[PDB]
Amino acid sequence: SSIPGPGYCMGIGPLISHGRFLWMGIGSACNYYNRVYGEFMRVWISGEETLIISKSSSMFHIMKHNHYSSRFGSKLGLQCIGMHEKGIIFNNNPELWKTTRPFFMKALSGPGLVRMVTVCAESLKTHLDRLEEVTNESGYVDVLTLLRRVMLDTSNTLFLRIPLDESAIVVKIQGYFDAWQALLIKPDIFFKISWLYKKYEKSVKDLKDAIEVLIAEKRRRISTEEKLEECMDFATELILAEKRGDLTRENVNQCILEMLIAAPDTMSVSLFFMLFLIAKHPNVEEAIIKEIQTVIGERDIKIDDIQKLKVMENFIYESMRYQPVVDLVMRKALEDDVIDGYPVKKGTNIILNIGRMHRLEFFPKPNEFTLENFAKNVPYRYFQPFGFGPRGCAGKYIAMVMMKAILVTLLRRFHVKTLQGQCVESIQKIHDLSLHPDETKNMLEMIFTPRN
Ligand code: HEM
Ligand SMILES: C[C@]12CCC(=O)C=C1CC[C@@H]1[C@@H]2CC[C@]2(C)C(=O)CC[C@@H]12
Repeated sequence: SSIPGPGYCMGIGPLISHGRFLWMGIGSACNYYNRVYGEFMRVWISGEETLIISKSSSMFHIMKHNHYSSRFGSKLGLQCIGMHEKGIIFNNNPELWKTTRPFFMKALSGPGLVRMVTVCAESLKTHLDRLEEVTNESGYVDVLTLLRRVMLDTSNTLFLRIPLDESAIVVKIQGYFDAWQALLIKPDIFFKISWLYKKYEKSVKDLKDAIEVLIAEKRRRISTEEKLEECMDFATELILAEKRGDLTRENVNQCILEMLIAAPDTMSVSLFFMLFLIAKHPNVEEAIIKEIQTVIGERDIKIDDIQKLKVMENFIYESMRYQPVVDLVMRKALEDDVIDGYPVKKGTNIILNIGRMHRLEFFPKPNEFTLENFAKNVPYRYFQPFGFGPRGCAGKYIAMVMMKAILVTLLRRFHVKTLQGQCVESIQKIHDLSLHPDETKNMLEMIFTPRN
């Protein structure tokens, strides 16, 4: 088969598509192009031919194989934010990615994943006793900020554990994400004219500088430590590899940065959407509270509990299915291949539109929010909210643990009301790199009223 998608009008086809991405935002552009042309189609971002694909088979093929274990984006943009061949998230150097990832993978599983369940709970508790920091005169909680703060505190105390300005760093993290999102697929042209990106350049510097203070402190503590054997966090593992020959300081410093931002960027917005769903679906809220009573009572949440929380698990999966945050995944072809029908040369970019695929493929009632969609054990080849394979989400296991931990410990204690008729559907969303609330609008607050 030849490849569907708009005409290559001898060099105008690329400019409209890229412009459309820049104009619409990556997510809505992908959805537009999949709705117009096929669920497997071609488009251009800068030069590079870039496939936008929603077919479950292609998704599976692509994520399954090692020769798609790269992403893509502006080299000038990635350099600007420090992800060019440095971290893991947008580190597209295969060998350098290959050696860095294992650090992330160790820290996000085994004993750290077990520690996480109580670290996550204790963090939320402490922030729920300080609700004055987040609540209005009219009782409106800034949930986004609350969640971002506990997610940061959580990440810090598990992976780095240096004291920090929670409030300031959360703002800086948002600044960094905005920049990352802004520059990821900007054309080279953009980067010449400098009163168009210094804005972003400074947001990056602010976060990078703030984190350099913390890693500096962390460096001192490691050098003057007695029991080096006993207390081995992520940041330390990295720093010790730098002290062997294995890693660059620059690379370490980005990995630490990338681990701290991860949860605040994605969990906060995911749980935000999950709370608006619980607010407007009392049928499900009871099922969850019932389950929590059966399973936990008023014992502290414990690792053994999380497997048992089956209803909440389905709620999480359906929330992510129905109203995602990470609705699309950027990959790159490292070797030539035939993919379903069509041929894909190496260097071809790929945007897997997993958000669309979860409304087209396996599910009984795809366009409404119901736990009926997860009544029958869903095969992992029809529902990848995290991705899988050699470059799937490194947080995928611990993320589910963390989301259960915070939902339990919040709902345990509080009923959650949304303002007005507001719901996930009526919230106005930006749909660019991720899918998140447009925070220049308002009515995004909630009300926490107790229980018993
Ligand atoms: C609701 C929460 C989350 C969702 C939905 C999510 C989703 C994803 C997805 C779809 C990817 C792309 C994987 C692929 O290309 O196949 C990804 C990558 C990644 N996620 Fe997450 N994630 C979440 C939370 C987290 C957390 C909490 C962490 C770390 C603490 C994390 C760390 C990462 C990293 C490091 C990668 C890059 C892996 C690589 O490129 O090698 N994620 N995530
Ligand atoms: C989950 C994630 C990482 C941790 C973080 O801090 C923020 C995000 C949101 C954007 C995700 C990204 C991982 C890679 C993703 C899936 C892509 O290939 C396109 C969008 C992007």
